[PDB]
Amino acid sequence: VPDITTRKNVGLSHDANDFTLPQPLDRYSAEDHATWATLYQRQCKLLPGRACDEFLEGLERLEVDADRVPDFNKLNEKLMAATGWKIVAVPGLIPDDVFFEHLANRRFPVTWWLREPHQLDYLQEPDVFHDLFGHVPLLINPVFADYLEAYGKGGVKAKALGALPMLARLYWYTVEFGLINTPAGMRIYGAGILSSKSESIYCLDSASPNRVGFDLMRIMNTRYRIDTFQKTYFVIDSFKQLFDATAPDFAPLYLQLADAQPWGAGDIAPDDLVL
Ligand SMILES: [Fe+3]
Repeated sequence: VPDITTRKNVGLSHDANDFTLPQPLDRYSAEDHATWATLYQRQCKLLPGRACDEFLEGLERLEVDADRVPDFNKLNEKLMAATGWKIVAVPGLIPDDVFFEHLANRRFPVTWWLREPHQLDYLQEPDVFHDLFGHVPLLINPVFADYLEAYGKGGVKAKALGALPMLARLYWYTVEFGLINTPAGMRIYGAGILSSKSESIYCLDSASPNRVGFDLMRIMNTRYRIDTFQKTYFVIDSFKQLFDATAPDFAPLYLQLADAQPWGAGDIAPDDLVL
């Protein structure tokens, strides 16, 4: 049983070093554009009062197509002038070192293909709607864009054994599933939540999960689960705080956490500050 990444990339090559390729525009059907249109309108009706304001405005400022899979090159004209970043198409999942290298150079990899109609909510493997709709708009906030860039640079430098899981955890709990407390109430900045119907509602509506204040060392030592609703969400007060977190060189931090047993995705640590 071949995964969608394989079926979608048949007859398509990718750079051996950075896994990029020109966006294969001819490969989007009429149905894919309708699938995109459906995803897009469904999220936009859920996000008011949910997504943080920066996300909403980035969507507006970049003019992410509402009715068809965006043309990466066109979007880049705006994204580059506004933030200094560009998106590059990748075939699907790429190696971490290649991913860190892109972020370090203000390139955001985006899986080019779209989920098939039979699918629809945060399926196995991220796709263009998740990657583009969920990740790209926030780059409109210069501090969050600076955070991503610093995160990639730290990744390029990481050597210590155990560092990769720690950085995967940090990325997951901020970039993919992060929440942000605002004067108007708790909001969302995580891509894995913003491109998902179910997660968008759950992360702000459920009594079950823990909602914990951002804490760097705690996060890097916290497991996460892939196919279920998150059991813990980490909350930042501002993007600056997120950026400031990348200020220290992480080298000694990996060594400190290296032998620690990690927290379960559902645990509450002694030093947590919980909602
Ligand atoms: Fe993602």
